[PDB]
Amino acid sequence: KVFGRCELAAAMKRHGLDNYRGYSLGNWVCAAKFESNFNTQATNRNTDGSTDYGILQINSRWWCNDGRTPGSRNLCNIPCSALLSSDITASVNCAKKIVSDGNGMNAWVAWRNRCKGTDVQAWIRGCRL
Ligand SMILES: [Cl-]
Ligand SMILES: [Cl-]
Ligand SMILES: [Cs+]
Ligand SMILES: [Cs+]
Ligand SMILES: [Cs+]
Ligand SMILES: [Cs+]
Ligand SMILES: [Cs+]
Ligand SMILES: [Cs+]
Ligand SMILES: [Cs+]
Repeated sequence: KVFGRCELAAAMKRHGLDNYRGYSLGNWVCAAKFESNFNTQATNRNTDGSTDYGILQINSRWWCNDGRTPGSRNLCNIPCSALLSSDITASVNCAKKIVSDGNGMNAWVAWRNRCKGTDVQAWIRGCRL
């Protein structure tokens, strides 16, 4: 599924991400924009053999099982395919664990490089939420 911006903002809010760990909704929407372009089906191979999955590009070394990532811990206890679903619940539940891992949203390099410090409220501007 390719979400619209406000549609994804609403779905994220519906799943408890607004201000989760202190990160406002616009931070999450911004991260999803630059990780996946709002496409739940996005997958991208990393240099190290792991793969990133879904709206928030969650990896298979630490967080989900894809069966092909040596050393996989599967800390979200889910198949990586579950992170490609139209229903963002699994991606949200796992993201909540990731952002609680110690470094906040810096876990997403694209958030650090493209969202952090910016006017992230712009991502929710105009949205009926
Ligand atoms: Cl915001
Ligand atoms: Cl933090
Ligand atoms: Cs909070
Ligand atoms: Cs990647
Ligand atoms: Cs990525
Ligand atoms: Cs990690
Ligand atoms: Cs596990
Ligand atoms: Cs940790
Ligand atoms: Cs960490």
